[PDB]
Amino acid sequence: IKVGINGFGRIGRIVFRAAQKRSDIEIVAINDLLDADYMAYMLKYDSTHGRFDGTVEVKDGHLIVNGKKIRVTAERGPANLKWDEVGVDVVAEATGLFLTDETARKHITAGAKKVVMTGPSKDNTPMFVKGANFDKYAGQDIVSNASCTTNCLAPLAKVINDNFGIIEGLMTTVHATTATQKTVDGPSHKDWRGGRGASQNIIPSSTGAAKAVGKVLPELNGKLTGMAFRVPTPNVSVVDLTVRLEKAATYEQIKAAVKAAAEGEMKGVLGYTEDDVVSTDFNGEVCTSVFDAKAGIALNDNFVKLVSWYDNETGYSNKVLDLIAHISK
Amino acid sequence: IKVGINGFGRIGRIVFRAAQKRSDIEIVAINDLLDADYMAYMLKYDSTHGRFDGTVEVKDGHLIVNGKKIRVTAERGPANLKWDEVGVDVVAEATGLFLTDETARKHITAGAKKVVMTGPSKDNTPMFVKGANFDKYAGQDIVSNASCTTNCLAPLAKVINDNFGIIEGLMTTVHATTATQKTVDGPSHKDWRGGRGASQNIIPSSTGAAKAVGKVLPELNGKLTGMAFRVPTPNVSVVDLTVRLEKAATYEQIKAAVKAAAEGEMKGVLGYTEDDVVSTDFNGEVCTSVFDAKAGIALNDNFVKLVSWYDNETGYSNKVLDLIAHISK
Amino acid sequence: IKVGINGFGRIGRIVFRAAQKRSDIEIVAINDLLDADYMAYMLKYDSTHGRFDGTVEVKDGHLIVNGKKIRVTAERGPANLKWDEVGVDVVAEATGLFLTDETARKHITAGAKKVVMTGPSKDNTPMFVKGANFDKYAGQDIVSNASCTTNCLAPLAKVINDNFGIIEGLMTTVHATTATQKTVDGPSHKDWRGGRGASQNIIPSSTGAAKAVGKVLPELNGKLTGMAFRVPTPNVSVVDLTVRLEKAATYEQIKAAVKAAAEGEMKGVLGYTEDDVVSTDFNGEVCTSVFDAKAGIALNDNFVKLVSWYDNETGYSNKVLDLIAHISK
Amino acid sequence: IKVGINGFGRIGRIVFRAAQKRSDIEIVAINDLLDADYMAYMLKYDSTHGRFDGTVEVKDGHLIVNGKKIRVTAERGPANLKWDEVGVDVVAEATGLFLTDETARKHITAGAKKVVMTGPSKDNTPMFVKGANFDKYAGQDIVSNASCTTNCLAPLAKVINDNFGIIEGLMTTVHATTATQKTVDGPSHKDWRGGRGASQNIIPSSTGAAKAVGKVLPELNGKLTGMAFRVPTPNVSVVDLTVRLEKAATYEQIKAAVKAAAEGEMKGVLGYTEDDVVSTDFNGEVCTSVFDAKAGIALNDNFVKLVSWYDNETGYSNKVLDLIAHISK
Repeated sequence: IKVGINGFGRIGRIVFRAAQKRSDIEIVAINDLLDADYMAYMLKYDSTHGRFDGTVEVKDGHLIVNGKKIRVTAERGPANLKWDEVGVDVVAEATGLFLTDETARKHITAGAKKVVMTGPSKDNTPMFVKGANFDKYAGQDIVSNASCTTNCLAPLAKVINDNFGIIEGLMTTVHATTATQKTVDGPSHKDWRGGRGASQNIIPSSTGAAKAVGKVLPELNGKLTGMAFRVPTPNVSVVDLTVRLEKAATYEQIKAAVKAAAEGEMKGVLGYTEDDVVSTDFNGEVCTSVFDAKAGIALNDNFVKLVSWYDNETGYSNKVLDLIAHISK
Repeated sequence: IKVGINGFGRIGRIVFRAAQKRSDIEIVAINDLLDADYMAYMLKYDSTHGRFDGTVEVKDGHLIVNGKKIRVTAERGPANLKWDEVGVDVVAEATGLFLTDETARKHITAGAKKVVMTGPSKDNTPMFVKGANFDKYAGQDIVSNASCTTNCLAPLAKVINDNFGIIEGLMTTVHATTATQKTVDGPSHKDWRGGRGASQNIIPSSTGAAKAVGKVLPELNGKLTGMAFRVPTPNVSVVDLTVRLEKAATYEQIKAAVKAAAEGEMKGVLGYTEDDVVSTDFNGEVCTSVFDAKAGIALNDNFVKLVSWYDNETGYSNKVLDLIAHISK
Repeated sequence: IKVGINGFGRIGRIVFRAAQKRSDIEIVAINDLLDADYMAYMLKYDSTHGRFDGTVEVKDGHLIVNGKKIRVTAERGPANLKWDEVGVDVVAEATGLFLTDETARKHITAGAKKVVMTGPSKDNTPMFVKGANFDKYAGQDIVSNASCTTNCLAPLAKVINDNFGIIEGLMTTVHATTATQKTVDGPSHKDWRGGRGASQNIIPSSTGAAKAVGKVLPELNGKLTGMAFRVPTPNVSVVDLTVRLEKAATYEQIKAAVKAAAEGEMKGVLGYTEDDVVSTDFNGEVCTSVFDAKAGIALNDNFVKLVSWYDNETGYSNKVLDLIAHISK
Repeated sequence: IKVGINGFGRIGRIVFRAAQKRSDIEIVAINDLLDADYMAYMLKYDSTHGRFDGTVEVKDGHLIVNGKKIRVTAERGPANLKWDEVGVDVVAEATGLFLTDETARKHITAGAKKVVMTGPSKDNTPMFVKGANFDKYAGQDIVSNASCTTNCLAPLAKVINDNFGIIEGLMTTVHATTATQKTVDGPSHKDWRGGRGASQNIIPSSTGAAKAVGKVLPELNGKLTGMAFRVPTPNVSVVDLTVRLEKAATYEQIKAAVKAAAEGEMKGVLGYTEDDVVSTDFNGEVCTSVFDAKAGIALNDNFVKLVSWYDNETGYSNKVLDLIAHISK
């Protein structure tokens, strides 16, 4: 599978890094508004993920990564990208600018066969989350991989709902700082809290991840909503899910049910630990949802708070590639 | 009212600072294992609360704060403190070492009339929280002011339970870093997570504040439990309370009920805002519980998540003085 | 003196705050690309400087601060500002966009008499630094107040050079995070280091402050150069000046010389301490240069390293107002 | 070579981790005041260095790391350690408690042949720094590896002094937070600045590393002194060396001289880069001194400021093992 990346931001770069360790996917082209030498620097050095484990060199305005040449472009309009030349099958839409059908379809008019959006859709483009509803993919040519937080919540919510039935749930994610935030108090006209200094503050934030679960798991439609707190850590976030269960279930039953999925049909997607973990212990986590057995607490058999960690860059990026491979089957 | 402080830590120092702005309470003596010149330095400069707004000088091994002399001691055993000489009525027990009756009663054998513990009791010493059960004080000579988090949760929980009836509740506090934590990964044998580097990590932590509410509000006994996440901020924390209500209540009804208490019988204890606040906006907050109207969210009329901020040093310290004045009436 | 502010960023906002405490300067108009209600929010709440100590209300698209009305505008081109109507004498150019003569002169064509740039000039507009060369102002109608770091270095360098003669000097400033930096690794095409996550990194950075001293103190022209390290603190920076002296001088002679200037002709500009200060102890410092007596060290009588703190927002902003008042004499 | 570690702190743990990747050194025993299961947890998870790349299991109160058994002890007095049983040749003294001859010689009375202190000596025990004076080791049975900062400064200083002659030098290290510091303002009676909150502050600090260079490089005795600034980063520090050269030398000559040593006789000790690096780019750096070519600046041919990075844990730990192997030749 030959794939091109549009947007070499946080997600595009780690999608690129993760794709190197895969045998079924080849990155052949990248498009961003930055020169290739700068793109090389951003790939070689990363304050969160360490130095690139490979070779990066610039030759004639293009990138040579581990011997393979990657066509570099800097086109602003996605109709122009000429995806035909390097022969790309799927395009990873990681700019955040093109989250509709008409936006991303310009990739298909430019020669790509299918595209995966590295963010939640803004129209009705179908969203797919591994562990949740990958098995419901119906050959659509443009898909969304939802968001970091949905990829953490949905697999956990599916296991809980399938074994015990979620009547209703309220969610809080304690989220690491992201590129949208400011170093000091600065302008953020659509989200006033979000403009305050990120390193000084716990910042409440809205989120649609809890309701978006209703789209990937229609059973839970209208039963979850939530919010977020942004805190001054560079990476790794944690979901705090408070749910009511129709079927009584002790905490040990919940642990066993999650551990079973983590070792079975959801291996590599849902993780499970009983160790004294903290957030940095998941820097690099490929699982999109690691259940923290000892951090959760139950008030009784039908009212429980469940905790699950996610590397909001590494897990999401690896599942973007899983979605790319899945829609290419 | 003449008061002595034992333990010049974070809480003892800000209890001292807040007492300066009061007309009914006079700090006359301090006891800690540190020299008086060092105690002066820790009072003059504070990375969180800024420079002391007053004069501090050391004369003959004692402190002269705003002209008044304060007797400085360095006795390890509380029987020795000779509280008689400077004539102290109430002693603020801020070391954390003496949270029983037999521990703190050595202050009373040393000449003090009553003592207030600046932390949750470990035996059955009664706890009192302003807004919750100050009106139930029955002349006891040794009392506890509970904890920072209880002082935030209990006034909010009382308003919600009195107007709508809490069936059950699960609580998460996103807590600022405290003195118990480590700068880098270091030994913490009773709490392994708590020893991990505080500036790098979201650290899950246990808490008894949600169950302790059942002690100050016996109606809620057995209906709340919770947990905590420690995050790399220096001060100010936030409570996230997910509750089921027996009586249906829209979010606007909850806002109006909390705002009414904040402007009425709980003025100065419970606060209320609809602004786009972040945590630093409450650095120095005297209210022990500031309801964040826009950060909270309701799934339906009986299942809601409520958010309330607290300066875990300033609010708690001011209410320690309120408890000292209350038990002296 | 009636003054208008263009650009309500970090510097414009704290220039506004500091002007409130002055009897000779009245802010009558503000111009920024933000709505007035948002500008009110950014004035009321500040993660570094706390809540505004006054009243802010929005009435008919304008700001009412402490009873006084302030004309709010949102004009992108400075020719349009119509400074005549509210009758402004001096304009504080705090956008950073207009650091030439032709740029800022559009303020004078718009009705203002003089303008002060809140940043170093890019052409040959004269720069003035209090303690350095305010006494050399020659009635020019457009001036620059240099930069935060120059306002710290120049008064210290003048005292050292006047008493002992600086042969040569190398400077390092350990600088707090600023609005130009990123929360996580992100694009910064003109300064690749500057785009790396600010909270995770010590970031080396270029600086022209050491050479710019040669402009405000022509004696030191060509004798100083330097560099910077950006570190994850929100405010307050520190200059580390390594100099060779022609005249031998013990460290105690240097302390006495700096203390003399701090208590004499440079009172309120240059500060002096021998206390165990850290950076937060200067959050709010009005002095642009506080000599740290105990942090400095001498190798011998002619080779010494001198340390001086500055609040890169508060000191600079207060001296912008001092320059405004000085050019209005 | 069989080696035992005393003290499983930051340095002891990373000495252990680095020793795993070596063929000449085998860790056979560890001694600390912590249970073996806790020691396992501290080895498996590290907020700065990630998860251990190997297997850790506890069997009968001992550690099994990568199949090999390691004898765990918890003896407070080093005479008791019975180093004979597991047959250890060299002991790494990483507690910081035993930095004299009489202190550490109890390891030799306990069966060890030689000991290496993972810190600067407090008596006259010889210090050795790779790149500086490893070739001057004279068969002594107890040695010190100096400090993190000396291991960065000395190799750089040797190259500069050997090629150009250092007349005099002043040094500043911008140092990451260490275990000695506090999360919030707390007691530190021997260093008042050092007790202030580490995440909020730039903290000036004393250092003996610049003078200690005179011990490992007797030519530079009395020609260097310095200071430090502690900043809120978890790991990696940087040396800023301002020197006068007797022999004129352009900056490009200095770059070429350092690059030559980094590629020649000091390969693996002294590193060299011209890239736009920041501190996280050296998390895991094995070189004890990486010259930052573009961060340094020269005022003229005889007065220059040189910048060099070091991972204060990883570089130092790897050279502790190099010293252990060197004294075993």
